[PDB]
Amino acid sequence: EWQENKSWNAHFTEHKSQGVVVLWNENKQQGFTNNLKRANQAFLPASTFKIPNSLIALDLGVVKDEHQVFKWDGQTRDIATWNRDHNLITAMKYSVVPVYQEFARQIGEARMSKMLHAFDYGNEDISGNVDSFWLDGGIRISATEQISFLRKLYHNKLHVSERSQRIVKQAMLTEANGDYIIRAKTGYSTRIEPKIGWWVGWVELDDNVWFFAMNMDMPTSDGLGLRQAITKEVLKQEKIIP
Ligand SMILES: CC(=O)NCCc1cccc(-c2cccc(C(=O)O)c2)c1
Repeated sequence: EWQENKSWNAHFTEHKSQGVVVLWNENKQQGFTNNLKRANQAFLPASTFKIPNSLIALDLGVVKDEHQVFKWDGQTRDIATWNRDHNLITAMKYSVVPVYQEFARQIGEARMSKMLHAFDYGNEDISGNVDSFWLDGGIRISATEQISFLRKLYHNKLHVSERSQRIVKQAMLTEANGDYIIRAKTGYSTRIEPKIGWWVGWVELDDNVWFFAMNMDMPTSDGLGLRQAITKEVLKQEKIIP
């Protein structure tokens, strides 16, 4: 069962923005969104792909564990935090594309393709360059499809080891306090129109979990903070977080 709540559009309108928020209540098995159509429109996953990419790299042994150091290749890039060593935790925290490009190269087209199909991940199409297809290739995923994937991850139901899923869920840790835990991943798609920002993950409460997946128009990097800000305003409105 799905319910459309156009009142959430105000949270996008307030910022001269457009986008979709999709919530899934795990206890009630009920979904909520401001825009049923855009909830089912498929976009490039951009850095939200680091979730499946991490899972595959861990399960194949490309990544030993969350402590393995991936040394900076010495090439100065424009994102300062990319010009340093990383492990899986920090590489996910700072969306370090070059680290995950090497993961994908070592995974390879064939194993990457099989795994995304095993994950039922988006359109499961890796057409393009193996080290950038999630940024400018043929792979696409919708907000509702992000949730279906994330629900499997949360329940350790993806076709990789429990350990791989636990590790990636650790790497997804974004925020935690006495009221909730957020495990999520941001995304920023600029290479193919329309330019969008992603934020997908879930909110762990004492006796329920709310999965979420949002994307929004992102003409400039100046609005990237709106991904979390808008999502949280929706969560506050639905009394999911204080
Ligand atoms: C230098 C600097 O901080 N520029 C402003 C911030 C910026 C510029 C260009 C690309 C990204 C980026 C790249 C991959 C993933 C993500 C994400 O938010 O998931 C974001 C961020």
